[PDB]
Amino acid sequence: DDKHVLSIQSHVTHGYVGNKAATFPLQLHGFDVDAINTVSLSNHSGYPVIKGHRMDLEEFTTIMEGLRANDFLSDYAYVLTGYINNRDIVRQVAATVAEIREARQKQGKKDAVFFCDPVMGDDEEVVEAYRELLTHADVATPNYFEASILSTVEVKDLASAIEAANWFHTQGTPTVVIKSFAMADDPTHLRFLLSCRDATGSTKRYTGVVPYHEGRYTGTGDVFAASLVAFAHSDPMDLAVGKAMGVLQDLIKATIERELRVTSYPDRLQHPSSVALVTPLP
Amino acid sequence: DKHVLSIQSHVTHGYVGNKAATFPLQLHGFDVDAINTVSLSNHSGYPVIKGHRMDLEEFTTIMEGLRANDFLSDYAYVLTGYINNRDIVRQVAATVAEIREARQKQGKKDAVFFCDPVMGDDGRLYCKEEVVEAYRELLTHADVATPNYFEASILSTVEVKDLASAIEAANWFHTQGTPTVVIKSFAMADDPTHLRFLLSCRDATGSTKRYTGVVPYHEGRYTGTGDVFAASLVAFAHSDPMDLAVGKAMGVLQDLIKATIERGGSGKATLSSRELRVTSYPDRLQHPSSVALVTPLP
Ligand SMILES: Nc1ncnc2c1ncn2[C@@H]1O[C@H](COP(=O)(O)OP(=O)(O)O)[C@@H](O)[C@H]1O
Ligand SMILES: Nc1ncnc2c1ncn2[C@@H]1O[C@H](COP(=O)(O)OP(=O)(O)O)[C@@H](O)[C@H]1O
Ligand SMILES: [Ca+2]
Ligand SMILES: [Ca+2]
Ligand SMILES: [Ca+2]
Ligand SMILES: [Ca+2]
Ligand SMILES: [Ca+2]
Ligand SMILES: [Ca+2]
Ligand SMILES: [Cl-]
Repeated sequence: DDKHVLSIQSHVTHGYVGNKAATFPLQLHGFDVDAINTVSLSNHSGYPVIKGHRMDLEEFTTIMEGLRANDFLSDYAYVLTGYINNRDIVRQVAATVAEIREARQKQGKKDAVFFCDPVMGDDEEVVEAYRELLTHADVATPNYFEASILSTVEVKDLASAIEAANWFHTQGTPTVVIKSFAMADDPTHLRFLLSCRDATGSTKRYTGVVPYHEGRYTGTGDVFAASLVAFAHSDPMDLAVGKAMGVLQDLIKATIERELRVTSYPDRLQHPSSVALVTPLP
Repeated sequence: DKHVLSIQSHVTHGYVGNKAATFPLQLHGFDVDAINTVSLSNHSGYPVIKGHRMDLEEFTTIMEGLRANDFLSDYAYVLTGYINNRDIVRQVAATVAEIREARQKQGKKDAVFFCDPVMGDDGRLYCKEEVVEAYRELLTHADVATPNYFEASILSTVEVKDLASAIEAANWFHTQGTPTVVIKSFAMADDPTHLRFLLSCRDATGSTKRYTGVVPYHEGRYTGTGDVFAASLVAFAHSDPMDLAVGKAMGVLQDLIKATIERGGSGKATLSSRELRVTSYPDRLQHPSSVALVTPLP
């Protein structure tokens, strides 16, 4: 079964970021999540003290040698990358995706879908390493900050979100979600953009909004991208984005009743009540 | 108080250790704080096994982060599995004692420490022989232990081959200072279609309550079965008496192994095919289609 994801993200012992945010949602949707933990930390960088291990290039290549030797690389219908924060591993991830595409092609499986979440910040070696890696991505899910530093466009509205996304397409990513940005002219909403470049050279663009909740939520992007992989498996990307927005709105609203209790409403991870309208742009 | 500190292996491919334990505990509504003792490509059954192993310094470094952030009083359960590093196995007793003091300081009930002495299977030790003695020393401080028949045999020095020898091995654990022991499976000479298990509970009077039951035997070597079993045991023992928790965990394992077979993971299939289908039936991890009888012995 091609519900098999290689997830190259952070591990934390306490709290829900990276593979701790992504794994439970995807497993609940029936995906096998094969995680490579780029770091193994006590907690996310919110808490006063962070301790633990950071993968180097040699550790990443050693793990790859085990996967390659046991003939697993053809298993990965999906590659999902998040937190890496290491120029040499970001570069090596491109080789890993190319090796997975090759192995799947030779076994006549459907081409892998590489979802690249370019995790860098919010609110240069690594920025440039993501500009190269994104030349081989199928889907990118930048926050507004990552989209701004990668494209060099300040994402502050729909016009500037479109310019940023056009940069991604020219770089070679066909499908972009800028997950949220604030609007001076609409203070109670966050807007998202789904941009799809065809092949024809043409772009289909889709937009919509979610309520802007007061406060700062950790792991939101991480749950979002994992949810997007789950829904986009069987739903067109526009409806996949709507469902994924619906899941985050359920989780944020539940917290309101900073850490997302990702494991607390399994029902809502699979079938949210919030589903965001995702409407084609003319 | 549905928070677990789980000290186990991480594998990228397949279902053993923390990956196998975390999904069921999450479905049962537990927060699983996982310390990954190793980060490997796959379990040891495969021809090639690659990745990183913690040393004592890496383990104490994580513990410092959990301490500094005041997380230790959160842990109502500690569950240890694959460690296979004498120094880290030795350090578990101090970790548990530190969690116990932190809980008392916050007016919380005592933690329950579940020690799965993960050392090997099928007559084969995974790593160095010095790990055996380290587990004898840690088990004195365990509330609950869940050896396979191989682990029960090398720890106690008794070949666990039947009910009589399982009971002798279990008595060794009680003498060592482990009050509650599950020897998860062993052979019945007179019944090759079932596996027998033992639950032994030492009080206090110094009296022992013993229970036994059987599960259907499936022809084939499955791995990760003990890991799902101990995760299920923690989950059900939170709100059931230990004997019923054992029967529910045995029922979880029966559904999970039948699902593995149904999806092609027969005796003769590849190691990859025989990997447990942990994500196939989430409902059956919480609510197994059967519950094994756990019946008192004389
Ligand atoms: N304050 C907020 N109010 C409402 N939804 C939010 C808020 N912050 C995040 N989200 C939701 O979470 C998703 C991902 O969060 P975002 O901040 O875009 O990414 P990241 O967490 O990677 O910085 C958004 O698409 C949106 O659905
Ligand atoms: N081949 C099998 N047939 C039936 N049940 C099995 C089989 N292998 C494992 N089990 C189930 O899995 C549980 C734990 O597996 P066991 O082999 O005893 O532990 P471990 O995985 O630690 O070696 C058993 O108690 C039993 O319920
Ligand atoms: Ca954000
Ligand atoms: Ca993010
Ligand atoms: Ca076994
Ligand atoms: Ca004791
Ligand atoms: Ca075991
Ligand atoms: Ca009960
Ligand atoms: Cl706008």
